[PDB]
Amino acid sequence: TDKTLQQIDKLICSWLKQIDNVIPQLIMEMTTETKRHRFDLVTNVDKQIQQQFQQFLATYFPEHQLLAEEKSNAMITNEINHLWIMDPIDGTANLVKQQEDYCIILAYFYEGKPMLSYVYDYPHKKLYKAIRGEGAFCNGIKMEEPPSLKLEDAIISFNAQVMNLDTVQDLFDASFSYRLVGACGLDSMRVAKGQFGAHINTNPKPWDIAAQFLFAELLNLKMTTLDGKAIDHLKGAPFIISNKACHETVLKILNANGGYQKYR
Amino acid sequence: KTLQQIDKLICSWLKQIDNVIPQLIMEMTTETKRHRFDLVTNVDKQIQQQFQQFLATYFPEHQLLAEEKSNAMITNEINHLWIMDPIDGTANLVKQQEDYCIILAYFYEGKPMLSYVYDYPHKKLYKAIRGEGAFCNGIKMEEPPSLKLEDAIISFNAQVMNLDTVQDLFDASFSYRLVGACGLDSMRVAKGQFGAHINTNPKPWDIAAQFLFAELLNLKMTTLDGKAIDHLKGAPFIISNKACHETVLKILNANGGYQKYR
Ligand SMILES: [Mg+2]
Ligand SMILES: [Mg+2]
Ligand SMILES: [Mg+2]
Ligand SMILES: [Mg+2]
Repeated sequence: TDKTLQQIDKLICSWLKQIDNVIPQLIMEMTTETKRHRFDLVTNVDKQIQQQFQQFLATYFPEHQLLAEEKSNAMITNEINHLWIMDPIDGTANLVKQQEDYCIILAYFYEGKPMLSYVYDYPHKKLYKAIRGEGAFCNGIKMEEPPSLKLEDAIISFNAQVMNLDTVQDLFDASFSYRLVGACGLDSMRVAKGQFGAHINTNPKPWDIAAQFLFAELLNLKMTTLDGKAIDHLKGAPFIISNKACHETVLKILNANGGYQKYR
Repeated sequence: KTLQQIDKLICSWLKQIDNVIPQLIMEMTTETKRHRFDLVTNVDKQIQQQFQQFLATYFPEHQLLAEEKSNAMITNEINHLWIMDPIDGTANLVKQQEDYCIILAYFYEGKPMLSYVYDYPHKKLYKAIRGEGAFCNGIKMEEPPSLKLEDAIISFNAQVMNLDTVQDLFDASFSYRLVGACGLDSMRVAKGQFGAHINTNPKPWDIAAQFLFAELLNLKMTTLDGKAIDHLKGAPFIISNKACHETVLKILNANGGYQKYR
């Protein structure tokens, strides 16, 4: 019967907050599998959260389609009216090794435009949300655009194991310091908060970055491919989320000297 | 008995500190010490002076070795010694207002007796009490499960080591993270979240609490040559799960070592 964004937001926040009741059990009985190789992990926590959201969607928004990490998405196209992108646990490695520093990522796109976004830092019970027209919130405290941050004054975050070492060194020298949380959504939220200058992921999936688009728009962040272009939310791309004042400097470092790949 | 009596007093000082810290941050002021990356705030200075007055008041004979103070004096052989990092992770305080802590450790005749790592932004107090155990907000911490390096996340500062040995560490461990406060990176080792934390040039206050936690939870805490660390002075150091300590040290010292060669 046609809902407002706030009615949809109310349903989602409510389903997210009631996953607090479900997760301690999943964790107590955690089981791990591998996908691409031995370190590419998936657990019963990832699988249950995803399938519960599937079931939520069947039951509230049955027209709506789901693009999500732990299933095939062959059926998802260019011309989808109502689309949810989900990472049921972003930072699975941190879930398994630490039970901390992981989140649930959700993002709703209406005829391809980001309308609702969610990053649930469950270990710390901090629900980041973005709502087109209302703004961005952490547990309902409203977020505002961070202070300008030049790279020399700012902490940066990226996976240093996946890049050419010279370019890792150049990023070290040009920033104030380096930090890594190890969940794309959480390291992104440190940028949104203004705690990090920038977060780079040179090969994310759609679900690792899906919520961040609307955060970047509402809080005046740069979120681009490492070529400085728009990212297709339906497909990967190498990406940066950054404060406005250090975006260009970071991209120029990444692309210098033949670029950031190990073989250049 | 006496450790619990002193412990109750530290715990309630640290409790009152929650009420002080918002005020200090309200009027936060920042300066640099050694260079542009070496920060000190009034949060650091005031937390320190207040512990100092606490000690003046209750334990006049006890000495204090603390970051924001000259520590000429101090010797050699002192009976009651406190080592204090008033804010460990000042860079995180200033840049992030998160992932910083207070480190306090009490040595009786040179032997660790009480130790505190207060993660003030999460209001989590890790404490250790000789004869009683280690605790997080009152719940007992247990020895963590064995972690071989290849199964362990490790934490260290990659910017102060040559990049060959950084790569060797990356290739040998499960993965790499950094919290960026010695106290908190160390607690993750104590909790079994990390296999090991390295700091290649810590001050005495950056690692002072950690001795007792390592002792009581069966961690290894040594110099990077595997020797005992003198708590009165820094040394390059590692705190480690007992099952990945040798492997880390071996990598760190292999191939002519971890220092920068350019
Ligand atoms: Mg995964
Ligand atoms: Mg995931
Ligand atoms: Mg300092
Ligand atoms: Mg300090």
